[PDB]
Amino acid sequence: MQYKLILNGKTLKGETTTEAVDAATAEKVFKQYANDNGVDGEWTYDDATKTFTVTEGSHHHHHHMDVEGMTSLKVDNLTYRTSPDTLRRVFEKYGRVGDVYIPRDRYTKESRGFAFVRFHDKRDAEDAMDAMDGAVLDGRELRVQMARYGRPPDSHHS
Repeated sequence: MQYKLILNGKTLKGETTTEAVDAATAEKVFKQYANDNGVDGEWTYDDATKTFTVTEGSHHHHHHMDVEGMTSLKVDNLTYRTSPDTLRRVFEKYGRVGDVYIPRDRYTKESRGFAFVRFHDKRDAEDAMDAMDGAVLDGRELRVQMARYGRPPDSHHS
């Protein structure tokens, strides 16, 4: 039986198989592989796919002085060729983004170029706002700053 080991480790994330005569035999070889590489994840075996999953996220609970989340980011100098999916795809790399609001203003087709992106927590936004201030989505480095505005009035309707 060729068992698949799902390396969901902090060190690695890969897949491997061994021709094992038994699940107990397979898990040993997987344990060797995991232990040698340096992943100590929650051993969970799935019979359906015959896979051994070691889930190792490693977050702990010692680090947390955070307060408020759902921070919005402000991207400016934004190109009008930018689609909402575009920023969402980029920003989600820097942090856990929930949704993005790239306004589609047809009143000023060339005046204000801005968009908003809404992240999980400030922790996610910090990496994003700092990084993407100077990020090129196509032919423009976006002006990404932290937009901690309280209550979007949305009164920008011409």
